[PDB]
Amino acid sequence: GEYFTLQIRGRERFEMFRELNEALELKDAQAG
Amino acid sequence: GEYFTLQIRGRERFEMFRELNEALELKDAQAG
Amino acid sequence: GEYFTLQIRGRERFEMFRELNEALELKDAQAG
Amino acid sequence: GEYFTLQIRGRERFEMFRELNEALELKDAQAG
Repeated sequence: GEYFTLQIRGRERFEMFRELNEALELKDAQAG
Repeated sequence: GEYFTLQIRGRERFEMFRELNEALELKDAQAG
Repeated sequence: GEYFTLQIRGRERFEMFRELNEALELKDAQAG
Repeated sequence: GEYFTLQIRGRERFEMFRELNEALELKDAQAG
């Protein structure tokens, strides 16, 4: 639904969360 | 180090990532 | 590559990690 | 409560999940 932003400290941590978020979005995309 | 922002879709997902991020920050805080 | 097991406490936390792991695996599956 | 195990593929992914799980457990430990 709505969008939220999360501030993250550190490039490695950011990359980790970005990867996780993209994977969840790819998974969601499979049903619509 | 530097801060990054990540846009997340959905309140439940946002809450999940927020929880994870806070936990990592609490863990980091234990050595400084 | 190799497989590792992680013991998790709590059904809700387990479900969260399972979801994340499945999403990453779905993402990986897209290139092979 | 109860414990569950999750099979994970890849050492780097395993380490990432282990880190996340330990952080959540550290966070929980702060209220009991």
